[PDB]
Amino acid sequence: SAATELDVDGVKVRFTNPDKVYFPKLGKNGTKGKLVEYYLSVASGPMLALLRDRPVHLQRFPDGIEGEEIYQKRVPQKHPDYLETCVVTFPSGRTADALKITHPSSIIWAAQMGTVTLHPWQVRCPDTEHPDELRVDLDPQPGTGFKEARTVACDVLKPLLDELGLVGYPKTSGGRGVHVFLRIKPQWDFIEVRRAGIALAREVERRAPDAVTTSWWKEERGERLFIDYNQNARDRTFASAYSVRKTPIATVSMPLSWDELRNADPDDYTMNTVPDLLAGRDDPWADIDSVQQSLGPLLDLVAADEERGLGDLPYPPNYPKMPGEPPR
DNA sequence: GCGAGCG
DNA sequence: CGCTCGCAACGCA
DNA sequence: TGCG
Ligand SMILES: O=C1C=CN([C@@H]2O[C@H](COP(=O)(O)OP(=O)(O)OP(=O)(O)O)C[C@H]2O)C(O)N1
Ligand SMILES: [Mg+2]
Ligand SMILES: [Mn+2]
Ligand SMILES: [Mn+2]
Repeated sequence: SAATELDVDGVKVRFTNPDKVYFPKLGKNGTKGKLVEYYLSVASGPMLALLRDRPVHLQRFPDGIEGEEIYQKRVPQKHPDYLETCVVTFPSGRTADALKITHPSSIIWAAQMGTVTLHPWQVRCPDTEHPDELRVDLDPQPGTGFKEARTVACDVLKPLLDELGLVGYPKTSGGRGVHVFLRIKPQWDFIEVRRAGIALAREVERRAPDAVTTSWWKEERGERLFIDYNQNARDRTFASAYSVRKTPIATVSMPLSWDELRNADPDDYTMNTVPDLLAGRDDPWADIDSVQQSLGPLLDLVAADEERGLGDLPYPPNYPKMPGEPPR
């Protein structure tokens, strides 16, 4: 049929192909229209607050998740008037205009473009040199899974954050692991925030060394949860809160309370189930913006590691370097 | 999914 | 016109 | 010249 128009909180968004299948395993429950309806359910409320003012990359499947994948950082030169952008700087020093999430219409436009997963930077525009978010990525290695991740998050990481006077917010990744966010004052750069995250990861590890590893080299990790400290680098992003994932059942990265995480199963949260699960339930991340935390406690961990003779760790193998940057 | 470049 | 082609920043095997 |  011809295209239709969605009125998204006052902004008109062109919408096509509602019945195109994106998730074959789900049949009629895996159409592009189902995906747009899910995003309409979350983009005005809890998802928008967590994405607000952030530049994002888009992981697009215009022909569904078994077709071509388009990972897109730059915004197309020609695009609707209602989309806003902001300037990000990549590890090489190149800059680009990235889509900035300012209104539910930009999430719905992304969905119309086939975006399954949104990937926000850890900064807010326009101060895109200073993260306001430290990310902890609990990544089960072969032989481990979500049970290990939720156990380590609840029993090791959360009590450590309590001891440090820090508050963190957990979500399922929608894969096998767990993400934990700390809102921080935007007072430190990517290098400093990443060092803080390395010191946090090393402290989690030394509290549960049989369950946790920070080893960059895979042959040393074993059947343990890896804390991927490099996710705090520049141009390293995360699937956003409330993003659908490229899994056969369209799982969703789901914010939880710490109490819920203890017994959670990530397959419970999909683009088909999440809206009904939010109804009547307090947003567990309602307070994330209420306290702009200092990195101070984690930078103390950094200095203590330096006294142990432990400094920086390798960046990812593909990681660029800026002409003036320090040892990668 | 869509615009730019081609023939 | 219809049709194909980018859409990732990057170091490496 | 691809891999991911
Ligand atoms: O080259 C890349 C490739 C992925 N990136 C981002 O990082 C995450 C990678 O997530 P990952 O930990 O590898 O796996 P998950 O999707 O989080 O599921 P999991 O819990 O099973 O690990 C996805 C993107 O937002 C990135 O920033 N740069
Ligand atoms: Mg917007
Ligand atoms: Mn992960
Ligand atoms: Mn990871």
